[PDB]
Amino acid sequence: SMSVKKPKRDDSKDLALCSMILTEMETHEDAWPFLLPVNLKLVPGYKKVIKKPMDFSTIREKLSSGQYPNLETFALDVRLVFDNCETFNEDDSDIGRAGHNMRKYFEKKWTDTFK
Ligand SMILES: Oc1ccc2c(c1)N[C@H](O)CC2
Repeated sequence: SMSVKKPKRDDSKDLALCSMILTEMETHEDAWPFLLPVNLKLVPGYKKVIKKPMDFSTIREKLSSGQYPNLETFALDVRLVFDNCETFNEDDSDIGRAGHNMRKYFEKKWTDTFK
Protein backbone atom coordinates (compact mmCIF):
# COMPACT_ATOMS: atom_id res chain seq x y z
CA SER A 1 0.00 0.00 0.00
CA MET A 2 0.99 3.67 0.12
CA SER A 3 4.69 3.88 1.05
CA VAL A 4 4.72 0.13 1.78
CA LYS A 5 6.66 -1.52 -1.00
CA LYS A 6 7.00 -5.25 -1.49
CA PRO A 7 10.39 -6.41 -2.72
CA LYS A 8 10.02 -7.12 -6.43
CA ARG A 9 11.79 -9.44 -8.85
CA ASP A 10 14.42 -8.03 -11.18
CA ASP A 11 12.53 -7.61 -14.48
CA SER A 12 15.37 -6.02 -16.45
CA LYS A 13 16.04 -9.11 -18.58
CA ASP A 14 12.38 -10.02 -19.23
CA LEU A 15 12.26 -8.57 -22.75
CA ALA A 16 15.33 -10.53 -23.87
CA LEU A 17 14.10 -13.73 -22.19
CA CYS A 18 10.63 -13.53 -23.74
CA SER A 19 12.25 -12.90 -27.11
CA MET A 20 14.41 -16.03 -26.71
CA ILE A 21 11.37 -18.11 -25.73
CA LEU A 22 9.44 -16.78 -28.73
CA THR A 23 12.34 -17.65 -31.05
CA GLU A 24 12.31 -21.20 -29.70
CA MET A 25 8.57 -21.42 -30.39
CA GLU A 26 8.94 -19.91 -33.87
CA THR A 27 11.50 -22.60 -34.79
CA HIS A 28 9.67 -25.62 -33.30
CA GLU A 29 8.76 -28.05 -36.12
CA ASP A 30 5.10 -28.02 -34.98
CA ALA A 31 4.83 -24.19 -35.08
CA TRP A 32 3.53 -24.10 -38.65
CA PRO A 33 -0.15 -23.59 -37.79
CA PHE A 34 0.70 -20.57 -35.61
CA LEU A 35 3.35 -18.61 -37.50
CA LEU A 36 0.99 -16.22 -39.34
CA PRO A 37 -2.50 -14.85 -38.68
CA VAL A 38 -5.33 -17.12 -39.84
CA ASN A 39 -6.83 -15.78 -43.08
CA LEU A 40 -10.26 -14.60 -41.92
CA LYS A 41 -11.51 -14.18 -45.50
CA LEU A 42 -10.59 -17.73 -46.53
CA VAL A 43 -11.23 -19.90 -43.45
CA PRO A 44 -14.92 -20.65 -42.76
CA GLY A 45 -16.13 -19.93 -39.23
CA TYR A 46 -12.87 -18.53 -37.87
CA LYS A 47 -13.77 -14.83 -37.74
CA LYS A 48 -17.11 -15.39 -36.03
CA VAL A 49 -15.99 -18.11 -33.62
CA ILE A 50 -12.52 -16.88 -32.52
CA LYS A 51 -13.11 -13.49 -30.89
CA LYS A 52 -9.43 -12.66 -30.37
CA PRO A 53 -7.14 -14.17 -33.04
CA MET A 54 -3.46 -14.35 -32.10
CA ASP A 55 -0.36 -15.84 -33.75
CA PHE A 56 3.42 -15.83 -33.28
CA SER A 57 4.18 -13.14 -35.90
CA THR A 58 1.69 -10.79 -34.21
CA ILE A 59 3.23 -11.53 -30.80
CA ARG A 60 6.70 -10.87 -32.29
CA GLU A 61 5.56 -7.50 -33.67
CA LYS A 62 4.04 -6.50 -30.32
CA LEU A 63 7.19 -7.57 -28.43
CA SER A 64 9.39 -5.60 -30.87
CA SER A 65 7.30 -2.42 -30.52
CA GLY A 66 6.83 -2.12 -26.74
CA GLN A 67 3.23 -3.31 -26.66
CA TYR A 68 3.65 -5.72 -23.73
CA PRO A 69 3.76 -3.81 -20.46
CA ASN A 70 5.06 -6.89 -18.60
CA LEU A 71 5.92 -10.56 -19.02
CA GLU A 72 2.46 -11.73 -17.92
CA THR A 73 0.74 -9.87 -20.77
CA PHE A 74 3.17 -11.66 -23.12
CA ALA A 75 2.28 -15.06 -21.65
CA LEU A 76 -1.45 -14.27 -22.03
CA ASP A 77 -1.03 -13.76 -25.80
CA VAL A 78 1.00 -16.95 -26.16
CA ARG A 79 -1.62 -18.95 -24.27
CA LEU A 80 -4.35 -17.32 -26.37
CA VAL A 81 -2.82 -18.88 -29.48
CA PHE A 82 -3.22 -22.32 -27.94
CA ASP A 83 -6.64 -21.63 -26.45
CA ASN A 84 -7.87 -20.53 -29.90
CA CYS A 85 -6.41 -23.72 -31.36
CA GLU A 86 -8.35 -25.89 -28.91
CA THR A 87 -11.58 -24.03 -29.61
CA PHE A 88 -11.33 -24.52 -33.37
CA ASN A 89 -9.66 -27.94 -33.68
CA GLU A 90 -10.38 -31.50 -32.53
CA ASP A 91 -7.71 -32.89 -30.17
CA ASP A 92 -7.34 -35.76 -32.64
CA SER A 93 -6.18 -33.67 -35.60
CA ASP A 94 -2.74 -32.57 -36.79
CA ILE A 95 -3.29 -28.95 -35.75
CA GLY A 96 -4.97 -29.99 -32.50
CA ARG A 97 -1.97 -32.11 -31.53
CA ALA A 98 0.37 -29.30 -32.65
CA GLY A 99 -1.31 -26.88 -30.28
CA HIS A 100 -1.13 -29.29 -27.35
CA ASN A 101 2.57 -29.96 -28.08
CA MET A 102 3.43 -26.24 -28.40
CA ARG A 103 1.57 -25.37 -25.21
CA LYS A 104 3.50 -28.05 -23.28
CA TYR A 105 6.71 -26.77 -24.85
CA PHE A 106 5.97 -23.15 -23.90
CA GLU A 107 4.96 -23.79 -20.31
CA LYS A 108 8.15 -25.69 -19.48
CA LYS A 109 10.27 -22.87 -20.96
CA TRP A 110 8.17 -20.38 -19.01
CA THR A 111 8.62 -22.23 -15.71
CA ASP A 112 12.30 -22.94 -16.25
CA THR A 113 13.00 -19.32 -17.21
CA PHE A 114 10.96 -17.36 -14.67
CA LYS A 115 10.08 -19.78 -11.85
O1 LIG B 1 -8.37 -27.44 -41.81
C1 LIG B 1 -8.05 -26.19 -41.26
C2 LIG B 1 -7.89 -25.07 -42.10
C3 LIG B 1 -7.57 -23.82 -41.56
C4 LIG B 1 -7.41 -23.69 -40.16
C5 LIG B 1 -7.56 -24.81 -39.34
C6 LIG B 1 -7.89 -26.07 -39.88
N1 LIG B 1 -7.39 -24.67 -37.92
C7 LIG B 1 -6.57 -23.63 -37.44
O2 LIG B 1 -6.85 -23.51 -36.04
C8 LIG B 1 -6.80 -22.29 -38.07
C9 LIG B 1 -7.05 -22.30 -39.56
